[PDB]
Amino acid sequence: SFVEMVDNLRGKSGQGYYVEMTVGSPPQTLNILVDTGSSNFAVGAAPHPFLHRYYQRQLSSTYRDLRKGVYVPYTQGKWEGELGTDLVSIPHGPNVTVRANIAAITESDKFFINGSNWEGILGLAYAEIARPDDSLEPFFDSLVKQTHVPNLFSLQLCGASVGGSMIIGGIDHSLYTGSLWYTPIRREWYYEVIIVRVEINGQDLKMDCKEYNYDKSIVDSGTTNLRLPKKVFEAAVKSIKAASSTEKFPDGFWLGEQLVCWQAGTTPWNIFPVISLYLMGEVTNQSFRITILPQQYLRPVEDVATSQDDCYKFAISQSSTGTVMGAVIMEGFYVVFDRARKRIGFAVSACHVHDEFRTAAVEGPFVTLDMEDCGYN
Ligand SMILES: CC(C)c1cccc(CNC[C@@H](O)[C@@H]2C[C@H](C)CCOCCCCNc3cc(cc(Cl)n3)C(=O)N2)c1
Repeated sequence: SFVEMVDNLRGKSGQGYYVEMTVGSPPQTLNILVDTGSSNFAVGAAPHPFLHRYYQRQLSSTYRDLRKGVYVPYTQGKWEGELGTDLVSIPHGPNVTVRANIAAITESDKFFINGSNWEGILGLAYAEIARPDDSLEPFFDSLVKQTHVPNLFSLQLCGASVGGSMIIGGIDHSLYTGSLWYTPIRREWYYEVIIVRVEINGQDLKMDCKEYNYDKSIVDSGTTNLRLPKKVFEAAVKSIKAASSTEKFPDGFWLGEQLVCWQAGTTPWNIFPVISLYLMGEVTNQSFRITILPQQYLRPVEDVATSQDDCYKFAISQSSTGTVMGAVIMEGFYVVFDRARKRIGFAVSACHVHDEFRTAAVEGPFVTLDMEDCGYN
């Protein structure tokens, strides 16, 4: 019954992927951003200039007030609101209805996006990072507790407006090719993983692998960019600068601010390197790698001039809170969040990015000694 969920995601570039849901009785239809980087289910519940619609608790006969406030500060954006429960369904999802915790957003700051077409957020990570605390059961835990939906979901995020699939409860084999490669979920809070090696155009960055995971590495469909700890970001930009020194770019481009353009169809993809991230595998001393094309980390953006140029932003940026494998990394891969078996799977997506001479790949096995040393403590 998974075919009913294929292509159930839509989005705008840089603005998240959303799935259609209903809350309340009678059902109120809302678009909900799918966010593996957080754990609160929250919806616009009061007028906002960027909300086309919002949750009206007054109109739902199944709404229950929890008489408790809540606020969530993200890296970018925050909101506050009132906790409650209500019945929730996913029209292009499993055929079930769950009573779920819902944060009714009454105020927000740089959270909703002008013309994004989504009105709420589905935090898919674990209770340990839920606000106000881990006693607020996340939506997916409630779904698994109340239905027969198996305890896993998979995300196929497709590139450049954008679409994809969230397979709730399983793996749809028509969405990927090759083998799935699995990395352990290190700890059930974020979807935390361990990066054991980084190569750019086949050359090892040769850093202490702890640097790659300082102070954590997470898989986050709710963050656009690949975000790297300061030391790793600097090594990577230096290497990417050198590989592309044929041309020169404003250094504000390398900070993710200034866009760069080329005459339509003449983007010099060949001068940008591929990035390989090696992940801890399932067996002793075994890892695997995912390879990222420049078409993923050069995110296309609208032309700032009166031309029909191809314009892009550098979609790698610096982090102070660990590595973030964001949507730009996930695009072109089929990513299986196998919560039941505490692992995350990667495979080449059916909607993989296309270079002329190169290909995004998931490859293994590799031998990597001392992988446990790569985790930060
Ligand atoms: C709530 C707790 C657990 C917490 C605190 C800090 C970090 C995390 C890790 N996940 C962050 C993720 O949930 C959070 C969700 C957004 C607010 C969802 C709406 O935006 C989508 C369009 C912008 C995409 N681009 C983007 C997003 C974000 C940071 C950066 Cl630099 N770019 C970011 O902040 N996205 C989690």
